[PDB]
Amino acid sequence: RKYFVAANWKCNGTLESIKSLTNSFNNLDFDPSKLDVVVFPVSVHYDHTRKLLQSKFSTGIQNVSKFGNGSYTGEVSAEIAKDLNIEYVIIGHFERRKYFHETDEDVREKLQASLKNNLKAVVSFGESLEQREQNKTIEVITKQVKAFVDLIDNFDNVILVYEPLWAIGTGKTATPEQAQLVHKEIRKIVKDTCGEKQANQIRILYGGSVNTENCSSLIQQEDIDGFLVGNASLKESFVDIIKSAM
Amino acid sequence: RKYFVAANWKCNGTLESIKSLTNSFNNLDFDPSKLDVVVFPVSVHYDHTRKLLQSKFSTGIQNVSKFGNGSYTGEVSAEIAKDLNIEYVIIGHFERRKYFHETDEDVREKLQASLKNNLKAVVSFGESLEQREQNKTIEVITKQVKAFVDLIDNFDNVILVYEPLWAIGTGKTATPEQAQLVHKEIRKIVKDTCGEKQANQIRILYGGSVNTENCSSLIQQEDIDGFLVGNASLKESFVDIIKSAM
Repeated sequence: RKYFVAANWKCNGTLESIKSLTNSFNNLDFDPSKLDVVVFPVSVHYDHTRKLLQSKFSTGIQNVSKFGNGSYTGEVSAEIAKDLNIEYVIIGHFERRKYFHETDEDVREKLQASLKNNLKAVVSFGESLEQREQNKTIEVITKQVKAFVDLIDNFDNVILVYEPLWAIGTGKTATPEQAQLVHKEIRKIVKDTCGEKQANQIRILYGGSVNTENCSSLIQQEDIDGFLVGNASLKESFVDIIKSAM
Repeated sequence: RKYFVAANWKCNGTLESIKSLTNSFNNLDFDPSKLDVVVFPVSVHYDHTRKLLQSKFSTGIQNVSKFGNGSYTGEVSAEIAKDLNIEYVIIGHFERRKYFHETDEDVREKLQASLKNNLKAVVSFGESLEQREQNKTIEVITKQVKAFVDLIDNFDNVILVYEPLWAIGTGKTATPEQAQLVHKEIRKIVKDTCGEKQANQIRILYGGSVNTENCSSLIQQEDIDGFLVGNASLKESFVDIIKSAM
C-alpha cells in the first residue's frame, strides 16, 4: 500500500500564514509516486493554497454536499469540486458528526456524490468513550463502515480514517498497538464486504492525535497506512511527519 | 435608506459560467456610494468571483461558522472571512434552517461572531404556510428577530431579509403589498426592541421569488429596501433587477 499523509487544517489559516507554511512544505523533496501527501485547507483558502503549493502536493476540501447543484445555500457540490479539479474530500469527520449532526446516511450520500463526480474521498468514523467502555467498538465501527463501504468503486480512490473519539477530550490515549488492532478489524470488515484484494489495497489512516513524536510508532504498524493530521499539520514541522512515510 | 440588491447564487456555477456572468454584470454602471449590490458565490468560487467582479459590486459568503478558529472541520470562521476581506455573510437562510437544522440559537451565534469580526450580515427569517394559516405571522417573526436583534449595534451593517416560506413551493404567491405589510411589521418590531432611529436605518429585503417582472412593484413598497435574489441572480438579466433600485 502507498502511504497517505494528510493535513487537515480544519478552521485555521490566514493568507499570510498559509504563504509561510506552504513555502516550508515546498522545501521538502518527496516523490508523489511513492507517497500521497494531501493538504486540506479551508474552502475559501483552496485557491490560495493550491496556487502556492508545488504540484507534488495533492489538495482537497474538508466537506462536500450530499446534494448536487441547486438551491442549497452554503453548500459546495461534488460537481463544483470536480469543475475546480479539487481532488480529495473529507467525509464524516467526527467534528461534523458532532457539531452538525451529520449521520451515517449523510456520509453514504456524500460518498455517492463524490464518486459520481470522480472525487477521491477520505472517510472518517470511530467510536466514543461510552461505546468503547460498553465494549461496542466493533459493533459501532462495523455499522459506520457498512454505511458506505459497498459504494467504493476504486480502492485507491477511497481512503478510510479511524478516529478514536474515546481518546479525544477524554484524557485517554490510544496506543499504536490499540490503533493497529482497530485498523486490522477495519480491514477485515472491508474484506468481508468488498473482497480480499480490495481490503489489501485500501488505505486505512489513523485520525487521532498525531505529532512528530508518535507518527513513526503509528505508521510502522502493519495495518496503519498513514494519518489525517490535526494541529501538528499547521506547523512547519509537519514535514517530519511526512518523512515518517518516506 | 441605501437600497440593497443581493445575488444569492446558492449552490450553482462553473468557472466558465461565472466568467460570463460577471462580465455582463460589470457592464452595468451604478454608483456604489448610493446603492449596495452584493454577490454571494459558493465559497470555493469566492476568489474567482471577487477577482472578476468590479469593486462596485460587494461580495460575501452564503454561510459563516458559529465558532471561531479551531477544530471545526468544514467550517469558515468570521475571522477567516475578515482576513480575506469578505464583506458580507448570509445567516439563517431557510434552506440552511431546513436541510441543516440551523436554529435561532445558531443564527444568534453566527451573528455575534460576524459582528465581532466587523463583518456585515444579511439575516433571514420568515413563517411557513402552516404558521400563516394559523394567523401566527407576527408571533413567528417576532420570535425569530428577537433571537438575534439585541446584538445589532450598527444598523447599517445588519440587513434583514423576509423569506415568505408560505409562498415558497406551496402554490401560493406573495403580492408586493403582502410583502410590504410584513416588512412594516418587522420594522415595528425593530422599533420596539431597538429604537425608532435604528428601525428607520435598518434595511429590510424581500427574499421570496424575485424576478425582472416583479422587482419594480416590490421595491416601490415603502418598507421594502431591496431583495435577496435566487434563480434570477444567475441570469444576465439580473442587471435589470439592480436597475429597479437605481
